[PDB]
Amino acid sequence: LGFSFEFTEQQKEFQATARKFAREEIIPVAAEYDKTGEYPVPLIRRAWELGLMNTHIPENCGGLGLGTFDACLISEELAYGCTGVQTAIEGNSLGQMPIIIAGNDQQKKKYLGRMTEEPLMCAYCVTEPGAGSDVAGIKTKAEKKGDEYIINGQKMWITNGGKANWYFLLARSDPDPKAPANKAFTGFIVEADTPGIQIGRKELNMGQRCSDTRGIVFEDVKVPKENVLIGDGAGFKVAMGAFDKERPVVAAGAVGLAQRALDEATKYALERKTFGKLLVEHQAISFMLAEMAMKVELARMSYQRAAWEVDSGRRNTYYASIAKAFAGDIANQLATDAVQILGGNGFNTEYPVEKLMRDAKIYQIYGGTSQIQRLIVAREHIDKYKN
Amino acid sequence: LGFSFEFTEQQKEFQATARKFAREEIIPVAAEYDKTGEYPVPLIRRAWELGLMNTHIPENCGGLGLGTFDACLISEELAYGCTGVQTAIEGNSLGQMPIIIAGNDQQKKKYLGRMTEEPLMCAYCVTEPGAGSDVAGIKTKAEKKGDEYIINGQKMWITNGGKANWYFLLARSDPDPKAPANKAFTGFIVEADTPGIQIGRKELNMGQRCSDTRGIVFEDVKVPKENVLIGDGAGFKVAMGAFDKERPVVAAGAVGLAQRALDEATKYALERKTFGKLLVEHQAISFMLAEMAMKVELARMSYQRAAWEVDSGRRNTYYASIAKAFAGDIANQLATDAVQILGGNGFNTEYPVEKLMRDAKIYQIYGGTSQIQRLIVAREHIDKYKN
Amino acid sequence: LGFSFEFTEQQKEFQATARKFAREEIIPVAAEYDKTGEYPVPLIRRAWELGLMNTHIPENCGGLGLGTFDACLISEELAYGCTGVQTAIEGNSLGQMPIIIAGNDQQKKKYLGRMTEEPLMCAYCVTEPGAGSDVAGIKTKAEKKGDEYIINGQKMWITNGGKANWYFLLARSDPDPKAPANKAFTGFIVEADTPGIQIGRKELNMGQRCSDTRGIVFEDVKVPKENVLIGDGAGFKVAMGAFDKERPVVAAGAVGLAQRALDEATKYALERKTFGKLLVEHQAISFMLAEMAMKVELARMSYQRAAWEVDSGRRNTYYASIAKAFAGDIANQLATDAVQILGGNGFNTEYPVEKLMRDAKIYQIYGGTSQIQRLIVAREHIDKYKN
Amino acid sequence: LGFSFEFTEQQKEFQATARKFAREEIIPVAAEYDKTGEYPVPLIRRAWELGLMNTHIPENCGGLGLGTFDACLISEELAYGCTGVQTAIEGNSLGQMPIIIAGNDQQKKKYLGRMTEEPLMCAYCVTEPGAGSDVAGIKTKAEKKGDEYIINGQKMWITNGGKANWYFLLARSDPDPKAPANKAFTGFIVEADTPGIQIGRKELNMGQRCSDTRGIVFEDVKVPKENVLIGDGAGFKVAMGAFDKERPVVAAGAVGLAQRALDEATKYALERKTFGKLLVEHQAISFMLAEMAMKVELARMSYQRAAWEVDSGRRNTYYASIAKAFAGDIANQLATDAVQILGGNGFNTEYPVEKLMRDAKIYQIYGGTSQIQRLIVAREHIDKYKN
Ligand SMILES: CCCCCCCC(=O)SCCNC(=O)CCNC(=O)[C@H](O)C(C)(C)COP(=O)(O)OP(=O)(O)OC[C@H]1O[C@@H](n2cnc3c(N)ncnc32)[C@H](O)[C@@H]1OP(=O)(O)O
Ligand SMILES: CCCCCCCC(=O)SCCNC(=O)CCNC(=O)[C@H](O)C(C)(C)COP(=O)(O)OP(=O)(O)OC[C@H]1O[C@@H](n2cnc3c(N)ncnc32)[C@H](O)[C@@H]1OP(=O)(O)O
Ligand SMILES: CCCCCCCC(=O)SCCNC(=O)CCNC(=O)[C@H](O)C(C)(C)COP(=O)(O)OP(=O)(O)OC[C@H]1O[C@@H](n2cnc3c(N)ncnc32)[C@H](O)[C@@H]1OP(=O)(O)O
Ligand SMILES: CCCCCCCC(=O)SCCNC(=O)CCNC(=O)[C@H](O)C(C)(C)COP(=O)(O)OP(=O)(O)OC[C@H]1O[C@@H](n2cnc3c(N)ncnc32)[C@H](O)[C@@H]1OP(=O)(O)O
Ligand SMILES: Cc1cc2nc3c(=O)[nH]c(=O)nc-3n(C[C@H](O)[C@H](O)[C@H](O)COP(=O)(O)OP(=O)(O)OC[C@H]3O[C@@H](n4cnc5c(N)ncnc54)[C@H](O)[C@@H]3O)c2cc1C
Ligand SMILES: Cc1cc2nc3c(=O)[nH]c(=O)nc-3n(C[C@H](O)[C@H](O)[C@H](O)COP(=O)(O)OP(=O)(O)OC[C@H]3O[C@@H](n4cnc5c(N)ncnc54)[C@H](O)[C@@H]3O)c2cc1C
Ligand SMILES: Cc1cc2nc3c(=O)[nH]c(=O)nc-3n(C[C@H](O)[C@H](O)[C@H](O)COP(=O)(O)OP(=O)(O)OC[C@H]3O[C@@H](n4cnc5c(N)ncnc54)[C@H](O)[C@@H]3O)c2cc1C
Ligand SMILES: Cc1cc2nc3c(=O)[nH]c(=O)nc-3n(C[C@H](O)[C@H](O)[C@H](O)COP(=O)(O)OP(=O)(O)OC[C@H]3O[C@@H](n4cnc5c(N)ncnc54)[C@H](O)[C@@H]3O)c2cc1C
Repeated sequence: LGFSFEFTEQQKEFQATARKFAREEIIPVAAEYDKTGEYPVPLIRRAWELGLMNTHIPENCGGLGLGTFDACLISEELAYGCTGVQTAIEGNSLGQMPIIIAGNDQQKKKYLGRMTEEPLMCAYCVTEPGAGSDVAGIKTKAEKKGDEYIINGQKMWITNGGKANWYFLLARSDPDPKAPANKAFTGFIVEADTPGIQIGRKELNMGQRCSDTRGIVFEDVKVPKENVLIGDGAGFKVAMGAFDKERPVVAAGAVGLAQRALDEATKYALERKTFGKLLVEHQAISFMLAEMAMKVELARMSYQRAAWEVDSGRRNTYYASIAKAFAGDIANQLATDAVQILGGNGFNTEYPVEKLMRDAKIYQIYGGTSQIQRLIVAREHIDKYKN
Repeated sequence: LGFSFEFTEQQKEFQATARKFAREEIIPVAAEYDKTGEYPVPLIRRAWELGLMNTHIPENCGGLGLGTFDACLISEELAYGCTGVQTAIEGNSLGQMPIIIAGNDQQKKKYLGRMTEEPLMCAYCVTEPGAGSDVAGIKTKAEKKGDEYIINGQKMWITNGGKANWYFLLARSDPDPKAPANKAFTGFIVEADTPGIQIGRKELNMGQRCSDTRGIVFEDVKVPKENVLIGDGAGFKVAMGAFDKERPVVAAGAVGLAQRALDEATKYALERKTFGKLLVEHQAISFMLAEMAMKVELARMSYQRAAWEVDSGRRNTYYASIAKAFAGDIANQLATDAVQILGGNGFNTEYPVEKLMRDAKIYQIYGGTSQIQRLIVAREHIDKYKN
Repeated sequence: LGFSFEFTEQQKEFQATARKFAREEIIPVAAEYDKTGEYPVPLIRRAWELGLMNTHIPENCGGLGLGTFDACLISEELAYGCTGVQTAIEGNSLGQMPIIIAGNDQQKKKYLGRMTEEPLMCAYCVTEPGAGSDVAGIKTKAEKKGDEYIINGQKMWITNGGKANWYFLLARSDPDPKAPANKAFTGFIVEADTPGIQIGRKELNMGQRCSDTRGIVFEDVKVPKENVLIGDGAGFKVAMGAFDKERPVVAAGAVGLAQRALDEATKYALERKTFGKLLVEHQAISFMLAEMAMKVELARMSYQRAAWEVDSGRRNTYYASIAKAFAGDIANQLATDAVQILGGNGFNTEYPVEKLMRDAKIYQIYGGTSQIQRLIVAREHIDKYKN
Repeated sequence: LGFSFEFTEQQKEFQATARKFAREEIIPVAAEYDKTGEYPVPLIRRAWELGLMNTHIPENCGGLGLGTFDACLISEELAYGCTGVQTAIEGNSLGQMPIIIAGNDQQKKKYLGRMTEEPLMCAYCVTEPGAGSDVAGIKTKAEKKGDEYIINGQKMWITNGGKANWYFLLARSDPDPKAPANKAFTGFIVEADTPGIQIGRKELNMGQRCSDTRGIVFEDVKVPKENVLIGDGAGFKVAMGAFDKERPVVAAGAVGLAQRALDEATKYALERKTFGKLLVEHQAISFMLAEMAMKVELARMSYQRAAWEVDSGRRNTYYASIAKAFAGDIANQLATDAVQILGGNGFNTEYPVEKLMRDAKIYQIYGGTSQIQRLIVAREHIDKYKN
């Protein structure tokens, strides 16, 4: 009772670990990995050791059993170093989410347990080239055959896609088009090393070059019915819950990038003199940093509220979509203003800012696009007044 | 311990009392009071007996001894009903702030305890015809003369100016112009019943038309030495403090005016159907309302932080400024969007929304413009990076 | 044959005329008319003799035969003085347009001509209680008694509809709701004197109070057969044609208000001083003015474009709505920005700005709200790629 | 004359040619040049022979002798295909603009003519490591050696510094710090290979990758007094005049990128289906497209006017800075939204929109950043007031 914006000593220490790891271990090689686009294997092994990686995996699976407010708290620190790296680590949590909320005891121990005693990666396969935002459209067929299922399809833009040990899979189990979204799909947990899973090439994208984003083909994949999460048909709902829980940490990724641009821009404004006055002395510039500070702040508090809402055990769809919407948006506003203050240098590859601009954009695309976030928020807002 | 976004039981009770009051007692009559420009004496008196008024006066002074966080939540409600009345009531606490934060026990029993016994009002006198944002530019002087300070000068735009029992007055006490702000000004406690004071006529502003705004000339007003707050020079430092601890409460009322606009708009949106579809079914409007909720949802969190901060004995300046800047601005975007989705009806005096737009305006002018707020945030921010 | 951003010697003349009247005879009284709300009859009587008022009526019908471009530059200057009066004098051109563009020679001389004889008013009756934007949602009836129509209905937000000799009416003729817009509506030139025409009371609005606005219940108003403009059920286009034709003027009307806002605020900026600096010194303010300039410039060039399109015979719809949208939008931004720069004064009635803020609000709703503008621009734009 | 937006047959001609060349030779390779960064010699040469490259060289000297308008008309076309190409093709005009204004006929014959007979290039050197926007801040020392001038210092970000036949240069001739900008600098022409010029490495930037951007060093270069443009003292005013004529052209190209982003997103919105309907059916995607068209049509007019003003003999400064600022601004807004409509796809390199976003950022930095562009508008604006 009574509002409180105070972290608990443990949370404070996690923050200390992540922050140091980002500043002294990530930022130097962030640009190296940006250019080469090479997978951050060294970094993820470290992140794993420092215990900043499968932070949700329950304690009884050898995990830290940390909450969501904690994940966001960390992700914002890792993001300040490099979103391309943070996304990679975050992939595991997004993929582990379905098994964490909805898996049974035997499933939790078999798949979350491995991730704890071995730095393995996993991916969350839902998006199809045919449709990403409208989840209820996916065509990946899952034909029930005996005591197993035959998956059939193709996925697109999957994080850690070609580096996962196993995947979360959402497929259409009910062959009837008329079937309602709430009982038409099924969520499975399919091991990567399965005959029939053709993994596609790495896509070259504009902003998180070191992440493993790939398309993936499932032609006649067999999946044991034991590897069916809740039941046949409760896939959609399981997927929904996963997003609801994970969107705050994604917002936290935005504020991370936002912070970095706020820091970069300021340090420079404080060093560069232009019409004899320092850059920071020109009201225009000072006002920019003011608003850049105003935005990153509000974004910090939005994800916090969202995570706290979930951990308090309240459906957070409303506050999560608000958080993602705003943070991903402003993360893109701050990034550009940074390269703007840095002038001609900001457009150049040697300065950090340019990369921050390229990275920013996906925060308005993956994890639900900004338009979908609005759509959800209006869906939640009106339902309060409706009747 | 950790983060919390939960009000206490006492806060919930207060919030309720406040809400039911604005909802049922203010909202109705506010329409008439706005048109007649008549002071809302009745609504004020009921507020005073309900205890929604001098919620800062110390418990050992007949007061409640509530914090800035408490005043805030109450104010968002009163405002929701009507900002003209809220501002009329909030002015009281602003005037009493310098005494609360810097008056000795005797000045407190006297001027504070007095407001416990009868629904008296008071005002904060600082702004002048040619000096508002630039505090250290006031010219109203107060030269010592034995055991009195004889004060000459006029003040402008003083809220509750013509309906107050006593005043907080900030005047220059150092002749030498070069004398620094942190020792040149002195805050005196003037009784309205004092001879020398010339009270101007009620100014007609477009906004919170039932609130009492007017100018006050001070010809040869003597002030018994004992009414100085800390002493000569303490003025700037004491006014500055009040401003800080009090800004979050005004931003509260901006979010209040915002929440109202949002409500009215969503209710009307679920009413008017245009191309066979209700307004809530047209995506332009849908995204509009979602965005609308967002700006409110965030502004509320900004003042809450600013309030929590100061209550915890922390320097709130930075946040008090961020809150006020963001709250005031968004209220203006929500006012006009509310008028916008009510279309033609919104422009008509029979509909509440047009009033909301006229009112929202002062929120970027008084209590520190959006402009000076940007300046403060910038100053507060850059200092973090100066070495 | 090559671009030309220059007026004809002929046009420059009108500009200077309407400029004088606005900034000489209109401006001073506009202030009082707003506080009192009474119809600016004198000013209309003055504009009429001075020319500038029924500048569309064909030469052969008594009028100057001028055209929308001229109409724009003339009204832009007028609106500078008071949109209230502008909307009053424009109510005529709106009402005349459909009688012009689609009226048989007989009705042309019959109706438009008397306007040449005396300063008479006319209204444009489209909107009604349940619908405005949804034009095809008109429920106003009109039955044919062979050689005489019988109109039953009720219009609502009619400008100049309380001082009109006659009104253009658009009524649903085919009870069958499957009736395609293009064919389901008929346009009548009805006279106020006709029985059954029961005029509503004046509406109090937030802004152009000076202008007369009201509803009209058409009890059993019968209208002689020869009053149909084109032909029973071709009325839907005439209104749209009048629109397109006339939207540049309301835009220009907006631009006039935007200019008044910019003229007013800049003057203040070069007089007011805050930290021992004229307001203009502060880079934040100068950048603000530079943007208010940019907006007026583009809206000016945007309406000058639409006005030209239709004057070159080319259909303007696309460029017109682009203009109405943009101009309207920036009008408000400029009004609220001008207020801001005047500080307390801005929010005060002894000052011009406040009025301008309350006036600019209608420019986003009436004569095609900002939304439907974006709606038709997307329509026109898309079809250029559509097949 | 009289307002006209209709083209000349010849410009309609240039337009068609630039349209064919651009969309039929540039766009199908532009990407490959973005991946390799190879200076597009095949493109430059073909542009040289199509007669859409050194358009401003007068007839007598060999060139087409075209004005600023036709320049923009051709530049805005090429930009649609690729800004990187366009920029190199444009660097030439920038490098020779001063001479055209400012050069005695002897200089013209020898320096613009040497161009008109072979596909040669030329650079415009002004930006330095420590000065870019503050042009009066350049510290390169040009000393008067009795019969010639010696050059000492270094320039930076010189568009096409490694590929220029000759360079225009702006150096500080008056050592006396007190020396006002109006008489401090002088402009020279320098054959690329005068001894002492150490051209640096090609800079790697985020967006006009193929455009040959570098920094040069002028350790001890001899330059004959007959290569001085006007004469000792006149430099700043010459560099300015060049900028003033070129800025509309920089504005035009930004619009080109915008139109390329608009056409690209409009085509995908008409082929991507999401909730059982193509993106165009969603009001959010439809309204986005309208707002993108609006910024384009306007941005187009802003330069079309600014180019006219200058071609009409009257200073275009105020209009150039407006066109440039608004153009560079909306060019960036469209690029991003262009990405947004494509969703995940847009963020991938197999698509155009992504490269468009990387190219747009520079349009708010080179040729006069967005904020200095504002400064100028405010300068000229308040000027026509305070007199
Ligand atoms: C963190 C790691 C680093 C980052 C890794 C990369 C992350 C990624 O990109 S993954 C992103 C993948 N794709 C997306 O996120 C796109 C987002 N898509 C959506 O949000 C949905 O498609 C959305 C909201 C449009 C819904 O589709 P739609 O079919 O219209 O919804 P609806 O009919 O309401 O849903 C179906 C049923 O589930 C329920 N449901 C929907 N949303 C929710 C919710 N939030 N909570 C609970 N139940 C829900 C519905 O209420 C309904 O149940 P019923 O009607 O029986 O009560
Ligand atoms: C709706 C609620 C009911 C009431 C409705 C009506 C409310 C109102 O409208 S009354 C408000 C009228 N006026 C304002 O709000 C004033 C806005 N102006 C300001 O905040 C200030 O003038 C400001 C900070 C922007 C500019 O300060 P400036 O004039 O440069 O003085 P500055 O140089 O900061 O003075 C510095 C000194 O004061 C003190 N000081 C300065 N800022 C602060 C601060 N934020 N916190 C504490 N002390 C401070 C220190 O001693 C400091 O340093 P030093 O000792 O070195 O002098
Ligand atoms: C300052 C003082 C002066 C101002 C005073 C105030 C004056 C006003 O307020 S003016 C009235 C304001 N109201 C409006 O502007 C209402 C706007 N709404 C509309 O225009 C319509 O509802 C609209 C066009 C958006 C959508 O119309 P909808 O009902 O969907 O019909 P739509 O499909 O567009 O058109 C149907 C047919 O009519 C034709 N039509 C409609 N609009 C047009 C047009 N602009 N040009 C040509 N033909 C048109 C269509 O081509 C189609 O023709 P066909 O049948 O041959 O194919
Ligand atoms: C086309 C190919 C693609 C693009 C390739 C890349 C192109 C580039 O980036 S080139 C580099 C671009 N750099 C710029 O745009 C920066 C421009 N800004 C400036 O130079 C300054 O900041 C400026 C002019 C705005 C203001 O300050 P400052 O530098 O002190 O000069 P200022 O005081 O305004 O004026 C000095 C003198 O010049 C005169 N002057 C100013 N503007 C002009 C003008 N537009 N025309 C002529 N004379 C002028 C002034 O009147 C004054 O003269 P006087 O002796 O009568 O006082
Ligand atoms: C690098 C990268 C990594 C990703 N990683 C993952 C991952 O780990 N797992 C995963 O499952 N997915 C992942 N994705 C895919 C991502 O989830 C989708 O991009 C996103 O949900 C959008 O779907 P889409 O790409 O199909 O866009 P589209 O669905 O084509 O949408 C296109 C545009 O239309 C708008 N829009 C769509 N529907 C509507 C509507 N009805 N109303 C209004 N506007 C609408 C969208 O907002 C957008 O502006 C990733 C994508 C990228 C690029
Ligand atoms: C691809 C490319 C090509 C170029 N080609 C050329 C070329 O051919 N020739 C040439 O001469 N130059 C060229 N330049 C350089 C260009 O002119 C500069 O980078 C640009 O003017 C920004 O200058 P800067 O980097 O020195 O900005 P800085 O002066 O370092 O500081 C700039 C930042 O602070 C802002 N700022 C500065 N002063 C103020 C103020 N008083 N008020 C408000 N905001 C202010 C700027 O707007 C921006 O936000 C090019 C640059 C690039 C990247
Ligand atoms: C209805 C109402 C009620 C009020 N109630 C009270 C009350 O109870 N007590 C009291 O003492 N006062 C009160 N005031 C006055 C109010 O506090 C001031 O109006 C406010 O502080 C702004 O000051 P100003 O009007 O002098 O604007 P100015 O200081 O004149 O400034 C004018 C413009 O310049 C901008 N500006 C100034 N300096 C800068 C800069 N450095 N950079 C950028 N922009 C700048 C300002 O924001 C504004 O836009 C009230 C005013 C009103 C209208
Ligand atoms: C002073 C005044 C004078 C006027 N004079 C005239 C006159 O002479 N003649 C005349 O015919 N009318 C006149 N009007 C009315 C004016 O034309 C209407 O207000 C306008 O058409 C908007 O219609 P509405 O108010 O009925 O809004 P509605 O049709 O109720 O629309 C309400 C809200 O929803 C939005 N909306 C509606 N449909 C959609 C959609 N499909 N997609 C997205 N958003 C949508 C609208 O933008 C608005 O925000 C006047 C109004 C005023 C206040």
